[PDB]
Amino acid sequence: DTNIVTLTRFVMEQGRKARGTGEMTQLLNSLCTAVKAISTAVRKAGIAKLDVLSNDLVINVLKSSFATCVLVTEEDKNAIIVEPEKRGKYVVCFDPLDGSSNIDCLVSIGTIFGIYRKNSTDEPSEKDALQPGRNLVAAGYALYGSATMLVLAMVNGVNCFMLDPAIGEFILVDRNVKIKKKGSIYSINEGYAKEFDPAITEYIQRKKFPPDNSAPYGARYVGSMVADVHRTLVYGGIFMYPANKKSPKGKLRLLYECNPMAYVMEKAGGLATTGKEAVLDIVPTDIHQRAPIILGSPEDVTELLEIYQKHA
Amino acid sequence: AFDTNIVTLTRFVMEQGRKARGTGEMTQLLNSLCTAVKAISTAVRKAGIAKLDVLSNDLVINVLKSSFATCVLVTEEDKNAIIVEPEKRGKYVVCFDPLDGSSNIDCLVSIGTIFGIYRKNSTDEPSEKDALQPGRNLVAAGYALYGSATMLVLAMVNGVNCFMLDPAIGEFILVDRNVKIKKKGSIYSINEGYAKEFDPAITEYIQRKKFPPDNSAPYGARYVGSMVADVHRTLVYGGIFMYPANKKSPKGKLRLLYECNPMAYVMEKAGGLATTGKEAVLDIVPTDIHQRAPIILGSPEDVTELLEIYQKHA
Amino acid sequence: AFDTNIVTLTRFVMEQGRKARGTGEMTQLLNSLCTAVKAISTAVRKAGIAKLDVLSNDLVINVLKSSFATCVLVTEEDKNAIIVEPEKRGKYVVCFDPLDGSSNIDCLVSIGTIFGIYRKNSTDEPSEKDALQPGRNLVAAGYALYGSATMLVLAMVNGVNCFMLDPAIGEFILVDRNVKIKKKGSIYSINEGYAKEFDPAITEYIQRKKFPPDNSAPYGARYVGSMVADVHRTLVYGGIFMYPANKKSPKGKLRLLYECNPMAYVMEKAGGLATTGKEAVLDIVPTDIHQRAPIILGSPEDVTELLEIYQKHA
Amino acid sequence: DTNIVTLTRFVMEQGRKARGTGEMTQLLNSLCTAVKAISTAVRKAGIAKLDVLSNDLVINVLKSSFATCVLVTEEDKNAIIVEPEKRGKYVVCFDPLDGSSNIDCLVSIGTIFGIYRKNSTDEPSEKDALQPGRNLVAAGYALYGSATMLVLAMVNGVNCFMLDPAIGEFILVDRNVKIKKKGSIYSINEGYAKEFDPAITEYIQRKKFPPDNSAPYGARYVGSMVADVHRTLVYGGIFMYPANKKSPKGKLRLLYECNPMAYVMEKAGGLATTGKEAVLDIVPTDIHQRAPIILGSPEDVTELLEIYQKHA
Ligand SMILES: O=P(O)(O)OC[C@@H]1O[C@H](COP(=O)(O)O)[C@@H](O)[C@@H]1O
Ligand SMILES: O=P(O)(O)OC[C@@H]1O[C@H](COP(=O)(O)O)[C@@H](O)[C@@H]1O
Ligand SMILES: O=P(O)(O)OC[C@@H]1O[C@H](COP(=O)(O)O)[C@@H](O)[C@@H]1O
Ligand SMILES: O=P(O)(O)OC[C@@H]1O[C@H](COP(=O)(O)O)[C@@H](O)[C@@H]1O
Ligand SMILES: [Mn+2]
Ligand SMILES: [Mn+2]
Ligand SMILES: [Mn+2]
Ligand SMILES: [Mn+2]
Ligand SMILES: [Mn+2]
Ligand SMILES: [Mn+2]
Ligand SMILES: [Mn+2]
Ligand SMILES: [Mn+2]
Repeated sequence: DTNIVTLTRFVMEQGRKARGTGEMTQLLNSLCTAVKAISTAVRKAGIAKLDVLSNDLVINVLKSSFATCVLVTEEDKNAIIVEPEKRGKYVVCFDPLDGSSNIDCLVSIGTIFGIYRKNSTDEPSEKDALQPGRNLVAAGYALYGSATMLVLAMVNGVNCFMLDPAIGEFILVDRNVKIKKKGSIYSINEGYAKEFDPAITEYIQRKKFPPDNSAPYGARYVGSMVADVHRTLVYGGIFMYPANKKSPKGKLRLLYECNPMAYVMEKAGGLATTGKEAVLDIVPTDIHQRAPIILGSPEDVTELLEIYQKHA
Repeated sequence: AFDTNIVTLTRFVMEQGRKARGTGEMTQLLNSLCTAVKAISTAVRKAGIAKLDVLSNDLVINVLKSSFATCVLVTEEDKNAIIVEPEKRGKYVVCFDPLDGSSNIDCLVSIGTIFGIYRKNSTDEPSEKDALQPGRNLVAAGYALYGSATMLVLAMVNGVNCFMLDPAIGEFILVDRNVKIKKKGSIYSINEGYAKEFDPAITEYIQRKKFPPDNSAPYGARYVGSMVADVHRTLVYGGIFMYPANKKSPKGKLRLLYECNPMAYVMEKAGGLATTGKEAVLDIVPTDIHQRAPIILGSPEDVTELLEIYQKHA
Repeated sequence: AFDTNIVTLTRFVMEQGRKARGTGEMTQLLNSLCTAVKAISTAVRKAGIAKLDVLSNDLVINVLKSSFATCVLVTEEDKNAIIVEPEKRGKYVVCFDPLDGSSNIDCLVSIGTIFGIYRKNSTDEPSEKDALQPGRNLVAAGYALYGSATMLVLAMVNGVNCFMLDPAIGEFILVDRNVKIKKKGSIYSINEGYAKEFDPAITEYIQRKKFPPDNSAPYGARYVGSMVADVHRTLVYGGIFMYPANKKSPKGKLRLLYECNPMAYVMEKAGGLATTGKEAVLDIVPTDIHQRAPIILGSPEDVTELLEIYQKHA
Repeated sequence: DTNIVTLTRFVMEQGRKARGTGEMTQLLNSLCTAVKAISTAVRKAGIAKLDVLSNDLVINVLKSSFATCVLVTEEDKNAIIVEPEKRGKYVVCFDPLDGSSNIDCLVSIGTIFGIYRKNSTDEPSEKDALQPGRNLVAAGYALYGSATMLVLAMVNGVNCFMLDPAIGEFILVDRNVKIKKKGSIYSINEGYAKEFDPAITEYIQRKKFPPDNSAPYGARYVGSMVADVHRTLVYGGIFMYPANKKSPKGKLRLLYECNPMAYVMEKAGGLATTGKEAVLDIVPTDIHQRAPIILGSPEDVTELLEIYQKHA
């Protein structure tokens, strides 16, 4: 296409409006390079762990960005503090590559990231990453399925870019995404049926055997958080990974899995609650803490939230 | 890196269908399916930047004809099974669903091109009867999955071999020989939105997987909601996949001819059963090319743990 | 865009070598040359980010063997013509230069894989004698060029067809049917560094192109210095390409077997002459697989404007 | 590769040292996108003028860069003045796609560009592009052959990046390039033999029939200025497109063909003269004016330059 709106033409053009320095653009342009390379690695990761190439790749692209200063990765015990020569104003938490076990079965997998601004004056530290999700300035994920997709939610909107492999560019395809109010799909690992709390297990029922002699909801669960969330965003519906007895605090880690999706979700007009509070309003105490997550089309998540304090 | 001895699926079917002296007709039919499968992957990868199943149907048909190895073709997307013109004829009957999941592209879920192949068992002029053979008479079946990679799985009489597209040289390269499914699994895949309409045999089974009586751990639910995807996760990780019938789709949803059957063949050559619930899917005599069938496939000790339950109900 | 009726060279040679009833053996040999040609293009494109001709030699040989359509193979890079093992034999003799220009990669000049093919004309056990046939007995010759595109040119008995690699679906797609060279040209291509050692026939000709006596405009000099490149610019734009002999390379530089001959065949099927200077390159009886020959190819009215001059000197 | 040095990681990292604004990086990152897309267009421009897609593409990427303000293209009668909303400090002259007729014969073709800094205070104008080549701050070319190559010469050096099609990134492969002093190749269209001036036609002789009973030079002429120049830079030698009677002012246009190559050449230690003066020292009077060009390994160009005033 001639006037190809790249992700970069787009992030640089909205960045100009903050009367800024250019680091968001640098950040994202460098992140994009980790994403292409991981997409390429996964499109032939069967012709002859991966997590780590993907990981070392993302730290690398992001140090060199000259836009980072704290980096919180799924894979490292401690946060990574960017060397001074190369420090900048942003904080990025990220899961580099999600559902890596699911690549043997050819499950659509992805990289999820959340960017914060270091607002305080002292030496960069974990504390700076201990901000509530509400506070994020940018988030999204890159999906690796039939096509490689980058959904990017910033203050102005949630947008979708698809990588065009012919030119090695991410191109803008869906603009200012909004989720459907109510929709026909619930998504949850029904294998934990004996584990679930009553609120959920009533709701499941209400969708299979709908009291108003209606059409039941369909069941979906790819088992790769990014595929299910991206489905919930484009087609509407709900996704749940509620706490259960195998995992009372939730499974999906907060800083790099829940809070990005949550942000992307609310920015399109969905909700994401733990059933007891907004995901984005949680103040993290540990950079590796988990959360319950119910996200999706408002009326449904709501239908659930009422069932929560219809059972309170 | 850069490898002088690549196994393209052309070379590998040529070492099945040539030591067997069969003229390697098969090979040019399979080669041709690869050109089609490859173009559907490209188009899909750039999907959202450029119906797709009509055009993939037209594609598959055109390449198929030109293999000079077909006489009848059945599509999901076509009424009358296409009797190949004479000039280009050959002995095989190919059955196919060119773009399985056409809906699911929008949500970026893996989808695929399934295919079944027969050999015409008659001395005559082709007709869709030449196609109405059961699975036990399939010479080869397979499918190509458009996932985070484009993997072709091809099962002939020896067993199943996966092949994966190396997008750089554009050849399906061999990555797994003589595949055998896990014997028992830990995943049941089924659309529980239909909970209500399930026949009791199925329903007792879902509760036996969720709430094991013999105090093990509950099976993990999965369900991409794309047949290609759920079969393949079943083939490699084991697991049971069930699309039984309900009343809404009273004799099930999946067409026998080019869905339940090519899968069920791939399945059984890998040590996996495949049944309707009463009889095996590979022995039903097929009467309408678009005749539907229930199908339960996957690891033998689960298909069986469910057939007992089905037997225990009639 | 996205086209349901693609002409892959597999489909096109199958409509030359099948209406002719010849078993389409040829086709699996050509198919196999495409896997090799494709991997050499990828490796070359990423060249400077990862000998290449040894590995392309090993590649071509391996794919070749596995077509089950060869019995003798000659390489530029090998001494003894490779007599294919029995299990995998077939009737063709293939002659090749797997990576012509191995030197020139460094300077990013287009280079290519040339090939000549024969049919074994004997009732025996293969030997490099089965290879020592002249060009008039070539069943098909071609070359693939690794340029700004990867174009395969294939000339069989009907004429020449160019094919170009569509890197997305990874298939050589047909782009020019039954090619015919320009009759007269305006380009002479030759390494004038060798000015001094040129035989007088050649020298009078270079002055006739630079300084036309019959007051036209001077021919444009060209010369990539890669045989594949200069032949192809000659094939399409016309022009005369000359690597005559000098004393330094006293019976010329280009090996007959798999350089002068496959080119000269491609050339003549496109209405272009090809000679050593005395005799046509396609009728020399080949005695050593590495036997060299001068070659002048290109548009007929120029080859001729030079053969007159050669005749006028002896 | 994990720590993949992209062209952008490289231009941003040396740009930081000018204590700058970030426009060189923006400029080049946007130019790179026109180059990938033209490379892709040419690698299948036979499966079914081009100049113009290539052209409109480059203007577009470069307006949107927010780094341009005057653009001088081979293809436009007048310079292009970047709209204010989008103007920046740089001036780019470029031939978008060179030797377009040569794509039918599969000749290695390319895009050549030269970047200037607008130093004056008034409305951007042609005059700003009327600077001597000496003055350039950045130049190079992108080659489209077996591989797509981007040679980029800035104040610190001439460097070579090759596009890795697997990731859509230009990666750095040759560092701080230097040409060989003397070498074995002359390159010139010998078809103009009756046209050439004595200086040249003596030199040609001296190389074919070398007076010191030496090895003669080899002849090369791909007929696509970028392939011949890139050969002359990597392997050493000389390239000439001298003035002749069909073209007394030279053929190769100055602002966008001669002066970039010339700059790249001198930065690697070669020379480029018109036989009567340095190419880079010419002060252009018209943005479309041509030059004689002799560039290459010093001793040879010199051997020629002496023959020039051995004949003066
Ligand atoms: O290893 P990751 O990156 O944490 O990815 C696995 C995640 O963990 C979940 C697995 O939970 P289940 O037990 O419900 O399968 C998946 O849905 C998510 O993708
Ligand atoms: O429309 P297709 O190409 O037949 O593919 C969709 C199929 O139809 C099923 C959908 O059934 P549900 O009603 O359970 O979603 C999928 O599982 C299968 O892939
Ligand atoms: O080394 P190769 O693979 O034989 O290729 C080089 C060939 O050798 C010739 C070089 O001859 P010059 O001495 O005239 O350069 C080229 O024109 C041909 O392509
Ligand atoms: O059309 P462009 O971009 O100007 O490219 C053609 C150029 O013009 C020269 C042609 O000159 P000759 O007359 O010597 O072929 C080529 O060498 C150069 O690439
Ligand atoms: Mn992960
Ligand atoms: Mn994770
Ligand atoms: Mn379908
Ligand atoms: Mn179907
Ligand atoms: Mn060679
Ligand atoms: Mn050679
Ligand atoms: Mn041009
Ligand atoms: Mn030009």
